[PDB]
Amino acid sequence: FKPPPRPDFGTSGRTIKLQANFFEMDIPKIDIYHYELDIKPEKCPRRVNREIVEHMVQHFKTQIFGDRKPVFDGRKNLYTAMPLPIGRDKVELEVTLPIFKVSIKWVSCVSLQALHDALSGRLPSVPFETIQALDVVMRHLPSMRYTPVGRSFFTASSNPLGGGREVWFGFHQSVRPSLWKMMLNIDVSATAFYKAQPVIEFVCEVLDFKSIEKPLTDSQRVKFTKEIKGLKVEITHCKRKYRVCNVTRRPASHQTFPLQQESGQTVECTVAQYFKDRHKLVLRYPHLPCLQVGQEQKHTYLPLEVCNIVAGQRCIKKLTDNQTSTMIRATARSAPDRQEEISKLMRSASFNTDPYVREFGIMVKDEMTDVTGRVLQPPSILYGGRNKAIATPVQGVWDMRNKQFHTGIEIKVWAIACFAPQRQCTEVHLKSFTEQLRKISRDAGMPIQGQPCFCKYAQGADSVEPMFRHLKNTYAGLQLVVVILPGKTPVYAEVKRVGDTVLGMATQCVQMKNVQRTTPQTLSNLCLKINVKLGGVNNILLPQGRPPVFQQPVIFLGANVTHPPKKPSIAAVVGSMDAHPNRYCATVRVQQHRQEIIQDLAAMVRELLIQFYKSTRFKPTRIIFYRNGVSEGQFQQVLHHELLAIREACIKLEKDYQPGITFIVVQKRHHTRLFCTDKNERVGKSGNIPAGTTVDTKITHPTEFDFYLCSHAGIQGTSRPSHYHVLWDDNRFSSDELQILTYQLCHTYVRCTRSVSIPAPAYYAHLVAFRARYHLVDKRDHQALAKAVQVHQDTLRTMYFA
RNA sequence: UAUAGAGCAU
Repeated sequence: FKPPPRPDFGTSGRTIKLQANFFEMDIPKIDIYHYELDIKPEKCPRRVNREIVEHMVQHFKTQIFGDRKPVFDGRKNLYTAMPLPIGRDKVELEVTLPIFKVSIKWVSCVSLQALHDALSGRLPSVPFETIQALDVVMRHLPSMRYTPVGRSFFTASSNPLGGGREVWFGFHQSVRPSLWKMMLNIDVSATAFYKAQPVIEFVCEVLDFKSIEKPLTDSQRVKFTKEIKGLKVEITHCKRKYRVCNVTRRPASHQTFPLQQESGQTVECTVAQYFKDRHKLVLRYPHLPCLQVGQEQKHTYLPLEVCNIVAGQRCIKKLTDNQTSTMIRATARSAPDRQEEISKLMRSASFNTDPYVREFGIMVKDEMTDVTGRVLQPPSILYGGRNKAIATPVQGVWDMRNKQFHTGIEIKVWAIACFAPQRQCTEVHLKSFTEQLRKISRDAGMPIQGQPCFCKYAQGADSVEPMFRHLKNTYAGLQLVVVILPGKTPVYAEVKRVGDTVLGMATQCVQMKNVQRTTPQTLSNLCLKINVKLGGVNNILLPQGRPPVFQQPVIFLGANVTHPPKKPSIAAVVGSMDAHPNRYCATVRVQQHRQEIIQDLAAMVRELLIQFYKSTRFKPTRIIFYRNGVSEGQFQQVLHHELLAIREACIKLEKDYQPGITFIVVQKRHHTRLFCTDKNERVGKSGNIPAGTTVDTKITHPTEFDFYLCSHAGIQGTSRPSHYHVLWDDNRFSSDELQILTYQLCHTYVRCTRSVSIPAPAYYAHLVAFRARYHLVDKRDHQALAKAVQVHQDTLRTMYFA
């Protein structure tokens, strides 16, 4: 269960000069002394812990600390570059700030030399405790100077998004090990916050009011409840922060709570009356509801006009479609621009003048690390038809002009369901849309032979299922049902649910805007999905020139767990069903809320292996498992439970079936940025690195098998190079063969003629989980939730998720 | 239609 070492360094590809947002750290050889803080009371905010620790350092600078500048991680860990005048014995002391008891005890020394030795690769594993200590040193001053959020820092600059939310600009910071060097990783980040403002103004923005002008309808009140629930408020009629648990149904003039009088008897008092008697405040908006704060037992109700949303709360609830576009537009930066913003950050951070960094004798190089990348050459894409045409990706893109599908599918009986009113979508429109899909159809090797046999408009999600039940029975061999949607509507969720999991009909929805104004590229892309949904093969990797792994039966898997913002989490595993590889079967499960480990993985892998054996007649000798987005924190847990589950599936099939397992974690959510050193290598308006750029040196793991591969062309903003970490490899891949293999798999994604940012199986796993969300639509029996996700027997064999 | 892109613990 220990990750394998790096087997070698790749040599394939054209060398390219690069810079990464990794800055070398010169670490002294000293020992760090580690002290544990016990602060009473506990579970104060990390900030107050810092202020408590802050004042303590000056008082006992005379007695305890002196001229040393200790660093504090909040919570309970304090570090010094110099041992404190404290015997191993504990010291209990008192800190008062506008009363806290604090006990200091030595815990350990951190040997920076041991880190030096582990970076040489000599030690088997880098000491995690030394890396933690360095991280606390580097972010001590930023933590005091800004509002920390995860490993990022933010501050006050308006960048509105509407609905009460703002986008804040900050930066990410983390210390990371590489070969022979510790690195500081710095990046610009931007996240959504709630604007600090009176709650009265919050309801306006959440409910679109011009101004506060009576009562809330059930509609308005339940919407405002979702927006504010969980957010923290501060009191103004007295500075006192509460958490909003709920928004009362009754208005402040009629909401009551039990109040104990001078005598022992308790009475019901309205919130409005109480604020008249106890605070001499006549509520200005008595018709608006209250906020229920604190424990349910106390009946703590706060009128809206007395609370502010507390400044600094990071928005985690999902953003509306418009807010998302405004944040994306406002945060996208071209690769060259991002490099400059990082350079500015390093200048203003001025780490080499941070007194805490200098206290510990640390220096940070101000230039980005130079790394040589290798641009891998892309695969050739083999198409079908009489030409047998071979596309060659250029800058991560190709097209399908003068080429047709490898295995095109005759569409002899299909038809159109229009859910947009015919004033919007007219009969002339449908045929004006159908006539051009025909041309792009037959051109592309998938010929829609004739007209749409049935063409009936309608509205209503209840209309969805009956219409479909009508069509499957009456039209023999009805292959495809095209559906037309008028903007966002729950009909979409019902169309997939019915077709995917009920009747088992190939479904293809098209926005109403795209039928009226037709693009050949949009039509062509529309055929990519249609053909696959009907069982076709759009194209295959050029058989020759595939990596040697294809000499023996191999199955490729992609695993993914998507979580809700308690709603259940969704696990998805897809598996290749041929040697191309192009066709994938899907398995999906619902599991506990927010659990990263795929609980039912063993049964899912077993199902996929059986399907592979039925489709090919071969038992895979090798299992290549692409696992999406598990942080390093959970490598050991995820690997332990999921690597054993994979083996369990093979042994459960056949006592002595033991194919080689390669376990690879795939990570887009990191802060590694790569920039071309030479301007001639920039691709596009965004100026990113070329598709195929691979880095496995200089900024990678000191001993383990990991590499960055930017398989895609950067279109908007700065590219995210995908990171791949081999946690297990029975098959002893060379660095070259695994990188090339991973790159070629990024060219087998059927939705577009472009190399995508992750391999098709990992991308399909994301789609299969994503589609299961719409399957779960309602209008919570866990046996019934597993039922709403299980797909029809007709569809499951085919890639319905495309 | 789709890739990419900011983020996604009283």
